[PDB]
Amino acid sequence: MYKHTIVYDGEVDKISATVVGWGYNDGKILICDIKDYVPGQTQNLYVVGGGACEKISSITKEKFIMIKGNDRFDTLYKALDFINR
Amino acid sequence: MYKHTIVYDGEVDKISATVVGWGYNDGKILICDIKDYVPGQTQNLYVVGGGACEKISSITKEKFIMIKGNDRFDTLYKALDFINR
Repeated sequence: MYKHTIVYDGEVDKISATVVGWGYNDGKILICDIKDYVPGQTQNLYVVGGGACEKISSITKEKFIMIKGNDRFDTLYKALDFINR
Repeated sequence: MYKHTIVYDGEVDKISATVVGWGYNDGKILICDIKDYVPGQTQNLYVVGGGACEKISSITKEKFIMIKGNDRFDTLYKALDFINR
């Protein structure tokens, strides 16, 4: 169903998650809160921000890439770095 | 009356406008689409993105600061720079 799914927890980390999705235009992408994440329907899973990174392993067995800093700003810079922007 | 109002045009410049809002916790803040902007109820006006920056002068006669780059990423970095992050 999706090529890239980017998960976050909360309206702050949503920003960073959204910017990670700005790095991809090669397929269908889903940006969604961890509380709405449905496992098993994505090729790639990216988890953004500390909150989502602590909860994700209890929600899915899929492999994933973590994008996380110490605060909302650091996370945002790491997101930008991850997509080479 | 709002201490800070941040205006944007569209869901992409919304993201940078949200980031500018992360820089302010000293007062009441409105983040809103340029279509919904109501002049005369803010101490500080900040206009995010090329879209809003072209429409705003025909909507209000208030002074404002422009936060805009050539693409969405440039706009986002300028948002971060505007709040010293």
